[PDB]
Amino acid sequence: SRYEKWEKIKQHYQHWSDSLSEEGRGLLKKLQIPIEPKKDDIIHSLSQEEKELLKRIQIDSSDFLSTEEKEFLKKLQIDIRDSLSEEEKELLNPLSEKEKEFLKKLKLDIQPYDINQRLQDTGGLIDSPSINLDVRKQYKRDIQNIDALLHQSIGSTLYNKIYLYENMNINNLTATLGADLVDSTDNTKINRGIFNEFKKNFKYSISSNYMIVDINERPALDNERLKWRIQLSPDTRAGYLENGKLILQRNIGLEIKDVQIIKQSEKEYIRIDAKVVPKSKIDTKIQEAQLNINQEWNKALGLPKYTKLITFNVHNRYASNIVESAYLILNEWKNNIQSDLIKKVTNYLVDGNGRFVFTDITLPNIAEQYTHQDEIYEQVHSKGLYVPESRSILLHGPSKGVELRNDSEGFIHEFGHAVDDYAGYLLDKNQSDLVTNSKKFIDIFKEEGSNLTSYGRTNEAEFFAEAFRLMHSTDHAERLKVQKNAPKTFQFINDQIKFIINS
Ligand SMILES: Cc1cc(S(=O)(=O)N[C@H](C)C(=O)NO)ccc1F
Ligand SMILES: [Zn+2]
Repeated sequence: SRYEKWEKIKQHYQHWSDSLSEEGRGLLKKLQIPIEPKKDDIIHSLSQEEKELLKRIQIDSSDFLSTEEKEFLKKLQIDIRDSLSEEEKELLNPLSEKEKEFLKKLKLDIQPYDINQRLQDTGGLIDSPSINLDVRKQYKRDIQNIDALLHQSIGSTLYNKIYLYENMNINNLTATLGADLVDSTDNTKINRGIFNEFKKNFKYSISSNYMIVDINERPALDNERLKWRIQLSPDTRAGYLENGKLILQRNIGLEIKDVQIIKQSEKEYIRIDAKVVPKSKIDTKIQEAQLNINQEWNKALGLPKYTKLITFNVHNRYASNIVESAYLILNEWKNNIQSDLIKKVTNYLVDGNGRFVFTDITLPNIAEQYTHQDEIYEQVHSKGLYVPESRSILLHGPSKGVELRNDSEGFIHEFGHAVDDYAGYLLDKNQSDLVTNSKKFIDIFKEEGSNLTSYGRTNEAEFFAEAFRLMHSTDHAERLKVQKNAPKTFQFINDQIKFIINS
Protein backbone atom coordinates (compact mmCIF):
# COMPACT_ATOMS: atom_id res chain seq x y z
CA SER A 1 0.00 0.00 0.00
CA ARG A 2 1.28 3.44 -1.02
CA TYR A 3 -0.11 5.32 1.97
CA GLU A 4 0.74 2.75 4.66
CA LYS A 5 4.32 2.66 3.37
CA TRP A 6 4.42 6.46 3.45
CA GLU A 7 3.11 6.45 7.03
CA LYS A 8 5.44 3.66 8.14
CA ILE A 9 8.49 5.55 6.89
CA LYS A 10 7.27 8.90 8.24
CA GLN A 11 6.89 7.41 11.73
CA HIS A 12 10.39 5.93 11.47
CA TYR A 13 11.81 9.44 11.12
CA GLN A 14 9.13 11.10 13.26
CA HIS A 15 11.25 11.77 16.35
CA TRP A 16 13.96 13.00 13.99
CA SER A 17 11.52 15.36 12.27
CA ASP A 18 10.29 16.68 15.62
CA SER A 19 13.86 17.13 16.86
CA LEU A 20 14.86 19.40 13.97
CA SER A 21 15.94 22.91 14.95
CA GLU A 22 14.73 26.07 13.23
CA GLU A 23 18.17 26.20 11.62
CA GLY A 24 17.93 22.58 10.49
CA ARG A 25 14.54 23.07 8.87
CA GLY A 26 15.57 26.22 7.01
CA LEU A 27 18.68 24.42 5.83
CA LEU A 28 16.66 21.47 4.52
CA LYS A 29 14.27 23.88 2.77
CA LYS A 30 17.16 25.82 1.25
CA LEU A 31 18.44 22.57 -0.24
CA GLN A 32 15.20 21.70 -2.05
CA ILE A 33 14.47 25.28 -3.09
CA PRO A 34 17.76 26.92 -4.13
CA ILE A 35 18.11 30.69 -3.71
CA GLU A 36 17.98 32.36 -7.13
CA PRO A 37 19.95 35.50 -8.05
CA LYS A 38 18.04 38.80 -7.85
CA LYS A 39 17.53 39.89 -11.47
CA ASP A 40 16.50 43.42 -10.53
CA ASP A 41 19.67 44.02 -8.51
CA ILE A 42 21.87 42.55 -11.25
CA ILE A 43 20.30 44.65 -14.00
CA HIS A 44 20.43 47.72 -11.75
CA SER A 45 24.16 47.16 -11.24
CA LEU A 46 24.85 47.30 -14.98
CA SER A 47 25.86 50.48 -16.79
CA GLN A 48 23.85 51.95 -19.66
CA GLU A 49 26.31 50.61 -22.24
CA GLU A 50 26.29 47.17 -20.62
CA LYS A 51 22.48 47.06 -20.68
CA GLU A 52 22.46 47.75 -24.43
CA LEU A 53 25.11 45.07 -24.86
CA LEU A 54 23.15 42.51 -22.85
CA LYS A 55 20.02 43.55 -24.75
CA ARG A 56 21.26 42.65 -28.24
CA ILE A 57 23.59 39.77 -27.42
CA GLN A 58 23.12 36.30 -28.93
CA ILE A 59 23.45 34.28 -25.73
CA ASP A 60 23.47 30.79 -27.27
CA SER A 61 26.60 31.74 -29.23
CA SER A 62 28.76 31.45 -26.10
CA ASP A 63 30.90 28.36 -25.52
CA PHE A 64 32.10 28.73 -21.92
CA LEU A 65 28.91 29.06 -19.88
CA SER A 66 26.77 26.24 -18.50
CA THR A 67 23.24 25.37 -19.68
CA GLU A 68 22.00 26.91 -16.44
CA GLU A 69 24.03 30.10 -16.73
CA LYS A 70 22.63 30.52 -20.24
CA GLU A 71 19.06 29.92 -19.07
CA PHE A 72 19.30 32.70 -16.48
CA LEU A 73 20.88 35.24 -18.84
CA LYS A 74 17.99 34.59 -21.23
CA LYS A 75 15.54 35.65 -18.50
CA LEU A 76 17.75 38.63 -17.65
CA GLN A 77 17.68 39.65 -21.31
CA ILE A 78 13.87 39.54 -21.31
CA ASP A 79 13.49 42.05 -18.47
CA ILE A 80 15.90 44.36 -20.28
CA ARG A 81 14.00 44.22 -23.57
CA ASP A 82 10.59 44.73 -21.93
CA SER A 83 10.67 48.54 -21.94
CA LEU A 84 11.30 48.56 -25.70
CA SER A 85 8.75 48.71 -28.52
CA GLU A 86 6.67 45.85 -29.89
CA GLU A 87 8.13 46.34 -33.37
CA GLU A 88 11.69 46.55 -32.02
CA LYS A 89 11.31 43.45 -29.84
CA GLU A 90 10.17 41.41 -32.86
CA LEU A 91 13.38 42.34 -34.66
CA LEU A 92 15.61 41.27 -31.78
CA ASN A 93 27.65 33.46 -35.36
CA PRO A 94 30.39 33.77 -32.69
CA LEU A 95 30.41 36.60 -30.12
CA SER A 96 32.46 39.77 -30.49
CA GLU A 97 35.42 40.43 -28.21
CA LYS A 98 33.46 43.09 -26.34
CA GLU A 99 30.47 40.78 -25.85
CA LYS A 100 32.45 37.72 -24.76
CA GLU A 101 34.54 39.50 -22.12
CA PHE A 102 31.36 41.01 -20.69
CA LEU A 103 29.60 37.66 -20.32
CA LYS A 104 32.75 36.21 -18.77
CA LYS A 105 32.69 38.67 -15.87
CA LEU A 106 28.89 38.64 -15.72
CA LYS A 107 28.77 34.91 -14.98
CA LEU A 108 30.32 35.64 -11.58
CA ASP A 109 27.17 37.50 -10.57
CA ILE A 110 24.49 35.05 -11.75
CA GLN A 111 25.32 32.09 -9.51
CA PRO A 112 22.39 30.72 -7.49
CA TYR A 113 23.03 29.28 -4.04
CA ASP A 114 22.29 25.65 -4.88
CA ILE A 115 23.84 23.14 -2.48
CA ASN A 116 22.90 20.08 -4.57
CA GLN A 117 24.18 21.75 -7.73
CA ARG A 118 27.47 22.78 -6.19
CA LEU A 119 27.95 19.20 -5.02
CA GLN A 120 27.21 17.76 -8.45
CA ASP A 121 29.31 20.34 -10.30
CA THR A 122 32.31 19.65 -8.07
CA GLY A 123 31.56 15.97 -7.57
CA GLY A 124 32.03 16.69 -3.87
CA LEU A 125 35.36 18.50 -4.28
CA ILE A 126 33.79 21.59 -2.75
CA ASP A 127 37.10 23.37 -2.12
CA SER A 128 37.65 23.69 -5.87
CA PRO A 129 38.33 27.36 -6.65
CA SER A 130 35.57 27.73 -9.25
CA ILE A 131 33.39 30.03 -7.13
CA ASN A 132 33.86 33.01 -4.81
CA LEU A 133 35.79 32.09 -1.66
CA ASP A 134 33.17 33.31 0.80
CA VAL A 135 30.34 31.50 -0.96
CA ARG A 136 32.57 28.43 -1.07
CA LYS A 137 32.90 28.59 2.72
CA GLN A 138 29.15 29.03 3.16
CA TYR A 139 28.63 25.90 1.06
CA LYS A 140 31.09 23.98 3.23
CA ARG A 141 29.34 25.05 6.44
CA ASP A 142 25.91 24.16 5.06
CA ILE A 143 27.01 20.78 3.67
CA GLN A 144 28.74 19.80 6.92
CA ASN A 145 25.62 20.77 8.86
CA ILE A 146 23.35 18.81 6.51
CA ASP A 147 25.62 15.77 6.85
CA ALA A 148 25.10 16.10 10.60
CA LEU A 149 21.29 16.19 10.28
CA LEU A 150 21.19 13.02 8.20
CA HIS A 151 22.38 10.63 10.91
CA GLN A 152 19.46 8.18 11.09
CA SER A 153 19.67 5.15 8.81
CA ILE A 154 16.63 3.62 7.10
CA GLY A 155 16.97 0.61 9.40
CA SER A 156 17.42 -3.15 9.03
CA THR A 157 13.65 -3.59 9.08
CA LEU A 158 12.66 -1.21 6.28
CA TYR A 159 15.54 -1.41 3.80
CA ASN A 160 14.31 -4.59 2.08
CA LYS A 161 10.60 -3.81 2.40
CA ILE A 162 10.56 -0.57 0.46
CA TYR A 163 11.52 0.81 -2.92
CA LEU A 164 12.15 4.49 -3.41
CA TYR A 165 11.74 6.27 -6.70
CA GLU A 166 13.23 9.04 -8.80
CA ASN A 167 12.11 10.51 -12.09
CA MET A 168 15.04 11.81 -14.10
CA ASN A 169 15.59 13.69 -17.35
CA ILE A 170 17.69 11.74 -19.83
CA ASN A 171 19.84 14.81 -20.43
CA ASN A 172 21.05 14.63 -16.82
CA LEU A 173 23.06 11.52 -17.64
CA THR A 174 24.01 12.20 -21.27
CA ALA A 175 22.98 15.06 -23.57
CA THR A 176 24.40 13.17 -26.55
CA LEU A 177 22.16 10.09 -26.29
CA GLY A 178 19.33 12.18 -24.87
CA ALA A 179 18.89 13.96 -28.20
CA ASP A 180 17.97 10.71 -29.94
CA LEU A 181 16.75 8.35 -27.21
CA VAL A 182 13.06 9.07 -27.79
CA ASP A 183 11.86 7.74 -31.14
CA SER A 184 11.74 10.69 -33.54
CA THR A 185 8.77 9.36 -35.51
CA ASP A 186 6.80 8.28 -32.45
CA ASN A 187 7.32 10.22 -29.21
CA THR A 188 5.73 7.37 -27.24
CA LYS A 189 8.51 4.91 -28.13
CA ILE A 190 12.15 4.50 -27.15
CA ASN A 191 14.76 4.07 -29.89
CA ARG A 192 15.84 0.45 -29.40
CA GLY A 193 19.34 1.10 -30.73
CA ILE A 194 20.11 4.13 -28.56
CA PHE A 195 18.53 2.32 -25.60
CA ASN A 196 21.10 -0.43 -26.14
CA GLU A 197 23.96 2.10 -26.15
CA PHE A 198 22.60 3.54 -22.90
CA LYS A 199 22.03 0.16 -21.25
CA LYS A 200 25.29 -1.53 -22.30
CA ASN A 201 27.89 0.33 -20.22
CA PHE A 202 25.72 1.48 -17.33
CA LYS A 203 26.70 -0.86 -14.50
CA TYR A 204 27.19 1.56 -11.60
CA SER A 205 26.22 5.04 -10.45
CA ILE A 206 27.55 7.60 -7.96
CA SER A 207 25.67 10.34 -6.11
CA SER A 208 27.86 13.18 -4.84
CA ASN A 209 24.88 15.29 -3.80
CA TYR A 210 21.81 14.53 -1.69
CA MET A 211 19.29 12.50 -3.66
CA ILE A 212 15.69 13.55 -3.12
CA VAL A 213 13.54 10.49 -3.79
CA ASP A 214 9.84 9.61 -3.80
CA ILE A 215 8.46 7.08 -1.33
CA ASN A 216 5.84 6.38 -3.98
CA GLU A 217 6.48 6.46 -7.72
CA ARG A 218 4.79 9.44 -9.35
CA PRO A 219 3.89 9.60 -13.06
CA ALA A 220 6.71 11.12 -15.09
CA LEU A 221 6.56 14.56 -16.64
CA ASP A 222 7.20 14.69 -20.39
CA ASN A 223 10.90 15.54 -20.02
CA GLU A 224 11.29 12.67 -17.55
CA ARG A 225 11.81 9.38 -19.38
CA LEU A 226 13.97 7.74 -16.70
CA LYS A 227 12.20 5.94 -13.87
CA TRP A 228 14.69 4.98 -11.14
CA ARG A 229 13.63 2.29 -8.67
CA ILE A 230 16.05 2.35 -5.75
CA GLN A 231 16.62 -0.16 -2.98
CA LEU A 232 18.61 1.18 -0.03
CA SER A 233 21.03 -0.59 2.30
CA PRO A 234 20.20 -0.90 6.04
CA ASP A 235 22.84 1.65 7.08
CA THR A 236 21.90 4.16 4.37
CA ARG A 237 21.25 7.43 6.20
CA ALA A 238 18.28 9.59 5.22
CA GLY A 239 15.68 12.05 6.47
CA TYR A 240 11.94 12.43 6.00
CA LEU A 241 10.79 15.18 3.68
CA GLU A 242 7.19 16.42 3.59
CA ASN A 243 4.77 15.13 0.93
CA GLY A 244 6.16 11.60 1.01
CA LYS A 245 9.82 12.09 0.11
CA LEU A 246 13.28 11.20 1.44
CA ILE A 247 16.53 13.12 1.43
CA LEU A 248 19.43 10.68 1.15
CA GLN A 249 22.97 11.15 2.43
CA ARG A 250 25.55 12.32 -0.10
CA ASN A 251 28.38 10.11 -1.40
CA ILE A 252 26.53 6.86 -2.01
CA GLY A 253 27.23 4.09 -4.51
CA LEU A 254 24.60 2.56 -6.77
CA GLU A 255 24.89 -0.78 -8.55
CA ILE A 256 22.69 -0.87 -11.64
CA LYS A 257 20.73 -4.11 -11.26
CA ASP A 258 18.48 -3.84 -14.31
CA VAL A 259 17.61 -1.44 -17.14
CA GLN A 260 14.32 -2.11 -18.90
CA ILE A 261 11.86 -0.53 -21.30
CA ILE A 262 8.47 -0.40 -19.61
CA LYS A 263 5.04 0.96 -20.49
CA GLN A 264 3.26 3.39 -18.18
CA SER A 265 -0.11 4.69 -19.38
CA GLU A 266 0.42 3.85 -23.06
CA LYS A 267 3.94 5.32 -23.27
CA GLU A 268 7.43 3.84 -23.05
CA TYR A 269 9.84 4.68 -20.24
CA ILE A 270 13.19 3.38 -19.03
CA ARG A 271 13.15 1.53 -15.71
CA ILE A 272 16.45 1.74 -13.85
CA ASP A 273 16.67 -0.58 -10.86
CA ALA A 274 19.51 0.35 -8.53
CA LYS A 275 20.86 -1.00 -5.24
CA VAL A 276 22.72 1.25 -2.81
CA VAL A 277 26.25 0.08 -2.06
CA PRO A 278 29.18 1.65 -0.22
CA LYS A 279 30.61 4.34 -2.51
CA SER A 280 34.10 2.96 -1.86
CA LYS A 281 33.05 -0.25 -3.60
CA ILE A 282 32.31 1.75 -6.75
CA ASP A 283 35.44 3.90 -6.44
CA THR A 284 37.54 0.73 -6.35
CA LYS A 285 35.97 -0.41 -9.63
CA ILE A 286 36.79 3.01 -11.08
CA GLN A 287 40.38 3.07 -9.81
CA GLU A 288 40.95 -0.47 -11.07
CA ALA A 289 39.53 0.62 -14.43
CA GLN A 290 41.93 3.57 -14.57
CA LEU A 291 44.84 1.27 -13.78
CA ASN A 292 43.73 -0.99 -16.63
CA ILE A 293 43.17 1.51 -19.45
CA ASN A 294 46.53 3.08 -18.65
CA GLN A 295 48.29 -0.28 -18.94
CA GLU A 296 46.58 -1.06 -22.24
CA TRP A 297 47.45 2.30 -23.77
CA ASN A 298 50.94 2.73 -22.31
CA LYS A 299 51.94 -0.43 -24.15
CA ALA A 300 50.05 0.67 -27.26
CA LEU A 301 51.89 4.00 -27.27
CA GLY A 302 55.27 2.68 -26.16
CA LEU A 303 55.11 4.59 -22.89
CA PRO A 304 56.49 3.23 -19.60
CA LYS A 305 53.94 1.16 -17.65
CA TYR A 306 54.08 3.47 -14.62
CA THR A 307 52.97 6.41 -16.79
CA LYS A 308 49.86 8.17 -15.52
CA LEU A 309 48.24 9.49 -18.70
CA ILE A 310 44.53 8.70 -18.50
CA THR A 311 42.60 10.08 -15.53
CA PHE A 312 39.09 9.12 -14.43
CA ASN A 313 37.55 12.02 -12.52
CA VAL A 314 34.17 10.40 -11.90
CA HIS A 315 31.66 11.32 -9.18
CA ASN A 316 28.17 11.34 -10.71
CA ARG A 317 25.14 9.34 -11.77
CA TYR A 318 26.23 8.03 -15.18
CA ALA A 319 29.56 6.99 -13.67
CA SER A 320 30.37 3.67 -15.34
CA ASN A 321 29.69 5.01 -18.81
CA ILE A 322 32.26 7.78 -18.35
CA VAL A 323 34.77 5.02 -17.61
CA GLU A 324 33.71 2.64 -20.39
CA SER A 325 33.21 5.37 -23.00
CA ALA A 326 36.87 6.31 -22.52
CA TYR A 327 37.95 3.07 -24.19
CA LEU A 328 35.71 3.66 -27.21
CA ILE A 329 36.88 7.26 -27.53
CA LEU A 330 40.58 6.40 -27.55
CA ASN A 331 39.98 3.53 -29.97
CA GLU A 332 38.50 5.93 -32.53
CA TRP A 333 41.38 8.30 -31.79
CA LYS A 334 43.84 5.52 -32.64
CA ASN A 335 41.89 4.47 -35.73
CA ASN A 336 41.45 7.83 -37.46
CA ILE A 337 44.88 9.34 -36.73
CA GLN A 338 48.23 8.00 -37.95
CA SER A 339 50.21 6.27 -35.19
CA ASP A 340 53.37 8.36 -35.56
CA LEU A 341 51.52 11.66 -35.10
CA ILE A 342 49.76 10.24 -32.04
CA LYS A 343 52.97 8.95 -30.43
CA LYS A 344 55.00 12.09 -31.13
CA VAL A 345 52.36 14.40 -29.65
CA THR A 346 51.40 12.17 -26.72
CA ASN A 347 55.07 11.95 -25.71
CA TYR A 348 55.20 15.75 -25.75
CA LEU A 349 52.19 15.82 -23.42
CA VAL A 350 53.71 13.20 -21.11
CA ASP A 351 56.93 15.23 -20.95
CA GLY A 352 54.81 18.07 -19.59
CA ASN A 353 53.05 15.77 -17.11
CA GLY A 354 49.89 16.03 -19.22
CA ARG A 355 46.70 14.02 -18.78
CA PHE A 356 43.71 12.64 -20.64
CA VAL A 357 41.03 13.62 -18.12
CA PHE A 358 37.67 11.91 -18.60
CA THR A 359 35.15 13.37 -16.16
CA ASP A 360 31.52 13.95 -15.18
CA ILE A 361 32.18 17.05 -13.07
CA THR A 362 32.38 20.51 -14.66
CA LEU A 363 35.75 21.44 -16.16
CA PRO A 364 36.38 24.48 -13.96
CA ASN A 365 36.54 21.95 -11.10
CA ILE A 366 39.27 19.95 -12.83
CA ALA A 367 42.71 20.69 -11.37
CA GLU A 368 44.29 20.45 -14.82
CA GLN A 369 42.39 23.65 -15.61
CA TYR A 370 41.96 25.66 -12.42
CA THR A 371 45.58 25.32 -11.30
CA HIS A 372 46.51 27.43 -14.33
CA GLN A 373 43.38 29.57 -14.26
CA ASP A 374 42.92 31.59 -11.06
CA GLU A 375 40.40 33.96 -12.61
CA ILE A 376 36.92 32.41 -12.64
CA TYR A 377 35.87 34.64 -15.54
CA GLU A 378 38.60 32.92 -17.55
CA GLN A 379 37.55 29.47 -16.35
CA VAL A 380 35.73 27.50 -19.04
CA HIS A 381 33.06 24.83 -18.87
CA SER A 382 32.46 22.99 -22.11
CA LYS A 383 32.28 19.57 -23.76
CA GLY A 384 36.05 19.41 -24.04
CA LEU A 385 39.16 21.49 -23.46
CA TYR A 386 42.91 21.55 -24.03
CA VAL A 387 45.06 23.23 -21.40
CA PRO A 388 48.57 23.94 -22.75
CA GLU A 389 49.90 24.99 -19.33
CA SER A 390 49.17 21.46 -18.12
CA ARG A 391 49.42 19.77 -21.54
CA SER A 392 46.07 18.17 -20.68
CA ILE A 393 42.96 17.12 -22.55
CA LEU A 394 39.71 17.43 -20.60
CA LEU A 395 36.54 15.69 -21.77
CA HIS A 396 33.17 16.17 -20.10
CA GLY A 397 30.94 13.11 -20.50
CA PRO A 398 27.39 14.34 -19.73
CA SER A 399 27.44 17.33 -22.10
CA LYS A 400 27.26 17.66 -25.89
CA GLY A 401 29.54 19.79 -28.06
CA VAL A 402 28.29 21.89 -30.96
CA GLU A 403 27.53 19.88 -34.12
CA LEU A 404 29.28 16.74 -32.89
CA ARG A 405 28.02 13.20 -33.48
CA ASN A 406 29.86 11.65 -30.53
CA ASP A 407 32.44 12.11 -27.77
CA SER A 408 35.24 10.77 -30.00
CA GLU A 409 34.79 13.69 -32.40
CA GLY A 410 35.23 16.02 -29.44
CA PHE A 411 38.44 14.38 -28.23
CA ILE A 412 40.00 14.57 -31.69
CA HIS A 413 39.23 18.30 -31.73
CA GLU A 414 41.14 18.65 -28.46
CA PHE A 415 44.02 16.56 -29.78
CA GLY A 416 44.07 19.08 -32.61
CA HIS A 417 44.86 21.77 -30.05
CA ALA A 418 47.74 19.65 -28.77
CA VAL A 419 48.98 19.33 -32.36
CA ASP A 420 48.67 23.11 -32.73
CA ASP A 421 50.79 23.37 -29.58
CA TYR A 422 53.53 20.82 -30.30
CA ALA A 423 54.00 22.13 -33.84
CA GLY A 424 54.42 25.68 -32.56
CA TYR A 425 56.86 24.35 -29.99
CA LEU A 426 58.99 22.56 -32.59
CA LEU A 427 59.21 25.74 -34.67
CA ASP A 428 60.73 27.67 -31.77
CA LYS A 429 61.56 25.60 -28.69
CA ASN A 430 63.08 28.61 -26.93
CA GLN A 431 59.95 30.78 -27.07
CA SER A 432 57.14 28.23 -27.37
CA ASP A 433 53.88 29.30 -29.00
CA LEU A 434 51.04 27.91 -31.14
CA VAL A 435 51.41 27.54 -34.92
CA THR A 436 48.00 29.20 -35.23
CA ASN A 437 49.63 32.41 -34.02
CA SER A 438 52.11 32.34 -36.89
CA LYS A 439 51.49 35.09 -39.46
CA LYS A 440 51.02 32.43 -42.12
CA PHE A 441 48.07 30.61 -40.55
CA ILE A 442 46.53 33.90 -39.41
CA ASP A 443 46.34 34.92 -43.07
CA ILE A 444 44.95 31.49 -43.92
CA PHE A 445 42.28 32.01 -41.26
CA LYS A 446 41.48 35.48 -42.62
CA GLU A 447 40.68 33.83 -45.96
CA GLU A 448 39.30 30.34 -45.32
CA GLY A 449 38.02 30.84 -41.77
CA SER A 450 34.34 30.66 -42.71
CA ASN A 451 34.55 27.77 -45.16
CA LEU A 452 34.18 25.01 -42.56
CA THR A 453 31.99 24.66 -39.46
CA SER A 454 30.36 27.71 -37.89
CA TYR A 455 32.27 27.08 -34.67
CA GLY A 456 35.50 27.13 -36.69
CA ARG A 457 34.87 30.83 -37.33
CA THR A 458 35.56 31.61 -33.65
CA ASN A 459 39.33 32.07 -34.02
CA GLU A 460 42.41 30.61 -35.69
CA ALA A 461 42.91 28.14 -32.84
CA GLU A 462 39.41 26.65 -33.02
CA PHE A 463 39.49 26.78 -36.82
CA PHE A 464 42.67 24.68 -36.90
CA ALA A 465 41.06 22.31 -34.40
CA GLU A 466 37.83 21.98 -36.38
CA ALA A 467 39.72 21.50 -39.64
CA PHE A 468 41.87 18.87 -37.93
CA ARG A 469 38.71 17.23 -36.61
CA LEU A 470 37.04 16.99 -40.01
CA MET A 471 40.28 15.88 -41.69
CA HIS A 472 40.14 12.77 -39.49
CA SER A 473 36.39 12.10 -39.55
CA THR A 474 35.05 8.58 -40.15
CA ASP A 475 32.94 10.21 -42.86
CA HIS A 476 35.07 10.44 -46.02
CA ALA A 477 32.91 13.28 -47.33
CA GLU A 478 33.91 15.48 -44.40
CA ARG A 479 37.60 14.82 -45.00
CA LEU A 480 37.19 15.91 -48.61
CA LYS A 481 35.20 19.06 -47.81
CA VAL A 482 38.24 20.44 -45.97
CA GLN A 483 40.49 19.68 -48.94
CA LYS A 484 38.02 21.39 -51.28
CA ASN A 485 36.63 24.26 -49.16
CA ALA A 486 39.82 25.13 -47.28
CA PRO A 487 42.75 23.80 -49.36
CA LYS A 488 45.37 26.09 -47.78
CA THR A 489 44.36 25.00 -44.28
CA PHE A 490 44.33 21.40 -45.50
CA GLN A 491 47.94 21.59 -46.68
CA PHE A 492 48.95 23.70 -43.68
CA ILE A 493 47.84 21.01 -41.26
CA ASN A 494 49.41 18.26 -43.38
CA ASP A 495 52.70 20.18 -43.34
CA GLN A 496 52.61 20.41 -39.54
CA ILE A 497 51.87 16.69 -39.24
CA LYS A 498 54.84 15.80 -41.46
CA PHE A 499 57.07 18.28 -39.62
CA ILE A 500 56.03 16.75 -36.28
CA ILE A 501 56.57 13.17 -37.46
CA ASN A 502 59.98 13.98 -38.97
CA SER A 503 61.15 15.83 -35.86
C1 LIG B 1 33.21 21.74 -32.09
C2 LIG B 1 33.66 21.49 -30.67
C3 LIG B 1 33.26 22.34 -29.64
C4 LIG B 1 33.69 22.11 -28.34
S1 LIG B 1 33.24 23.06 -27.15
O1 LIG B 1 33.35 22.35 -25.90
O2 LIG B 1 31.87 23.45 -27.35
N1 LIG B 1 34.17 24.36 -27.12
C5 LIG B 1 35.31 24.42 -26.22
C6 LIG B 1 35.50 25.83 -25.68
C7 LIG B 1 36.56 23.96 -26.91
O3 LIG B 1 36.72 24.18 -28.10
N2 LIG B 1 37.46 23.33 -26.18
O4 LIG B 1 38.63 22.88 -26.78
C8 LIG B 1 34.52 21.02 -28.07
C9 LIG B 1 34.92 20.17 -29.10
C10 LIG B 1 34.49 20.41 -30.40
F1 LIG B 1 34.87 19.60 -31.40
ZN1 LIG C 1 38.62 24.07 -28.93
